[PDB]
Amino acid sequence: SRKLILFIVFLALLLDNMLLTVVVPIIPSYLYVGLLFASKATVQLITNPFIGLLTNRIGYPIPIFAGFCIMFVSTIMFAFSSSYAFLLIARSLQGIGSSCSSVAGMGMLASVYTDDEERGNVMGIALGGLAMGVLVGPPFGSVLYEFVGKTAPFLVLAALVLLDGAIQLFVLQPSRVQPESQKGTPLTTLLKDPYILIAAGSICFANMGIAMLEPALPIWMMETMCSRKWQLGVAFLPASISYLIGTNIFGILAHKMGRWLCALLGMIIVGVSILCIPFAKNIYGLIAPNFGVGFAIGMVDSSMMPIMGYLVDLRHVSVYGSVYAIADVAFCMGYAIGPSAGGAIAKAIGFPWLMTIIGIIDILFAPLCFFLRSPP
Ligand SMILES: C[n+]1ccc(-c2ccccc2)cc1
Repeated sequence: SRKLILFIVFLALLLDNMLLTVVVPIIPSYLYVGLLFASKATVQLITNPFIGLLTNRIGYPIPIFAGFCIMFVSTIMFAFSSSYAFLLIARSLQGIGSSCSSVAGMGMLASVYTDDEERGNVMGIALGGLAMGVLVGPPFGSVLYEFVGKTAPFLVLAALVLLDGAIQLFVLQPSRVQPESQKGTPLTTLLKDPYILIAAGSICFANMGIAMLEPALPIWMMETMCSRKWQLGVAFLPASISYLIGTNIFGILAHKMGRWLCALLGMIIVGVSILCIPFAKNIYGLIAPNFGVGFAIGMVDSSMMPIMGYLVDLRHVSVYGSVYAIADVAFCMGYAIGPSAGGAIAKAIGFPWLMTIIGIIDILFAPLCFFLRSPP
């Protein structure tokens, strides 16, 4: 019964992303900044190779259990810490624990579900845990912040974090270090492969699109359309709901459609949607492009996550910690320098021109995905 491992990875991703999306609106309010926001992604980017090597020395369960212990301490510190230095330390600890959870859980899903289609299906659900977490983070945080108090959301998360830990002690039960069998291809060998580079680049550019869109779209809104406070929250809501739907459907569906074709169509759709965003004049005109952006990024992510495991299964040694380190690096590159570069370029040349540049880059990189098809 490997469904318990799937449940634990689903819950770990869900709770990690709930914490990630809950800490966002509260802290500026609690403190009343870019380095604090980017510290999690930077630390995760730095420690991804080390976790990729460590899971090959001691196994997956011990790094996964430590992810809960660091997550529990990070959650407890988040509840009581009121200093910027301690918030930064907690954020970086969350980065280390999220690196452990992401890399080791994706590796254990890939090593437990070795089927090519079941792997896509179960990473569809697991990434759907991430989508559900990003969906219900802000609402849960806001309601429990208004009703009970500032530290109430952190304590409830801490209770389920402990409960995930009890199942983790019951079945993961990592009493002792057990070494893996075979040595993975060095990271340098992995980084010379052009197709792994193309897959990572597609993930990086598609995700950097949304990473620079999400904090810069309201900046355009308050100056052009003068939207009210709730409209900003509801404007990006179709993106999140469509990301949930796209992840859950396309984890199942992209194998039949074709992962290369699904990625290419997602790249074109996100490029055209980003190109059409500057033409919109009101929220009803933004419902369709945001839905398309989220839908297409769901296609791309749910099609390129299993392809990273497929690439090493085809070309290299089948150890997944180190290649999912690269896959997570692709995300962290977009999510680390995203807001800063987006703001800088928007101030320099303009927001519509920035989005046109993103669309052109996406559209021109889309033909590169043609090489990802299987030779037969
Ligand atoms: C890794 N990853 C995190 C978040 C998203 C996301 C998707 C839609 C809306 C907001 C965030 C996508 C991928």
